[PDB]
Amino acid sequence: CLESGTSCIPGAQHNCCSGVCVPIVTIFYGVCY
Repeated sequence: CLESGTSCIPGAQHNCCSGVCVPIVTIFYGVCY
């Protein structure tokens, strides 16, 4: 899983450990919470 601070794509497969993807740039690019 993508750990806290690892980048994810909101709306896409955000395999974050918390599952939470925080949109940083926009809802198109973010980081795992």
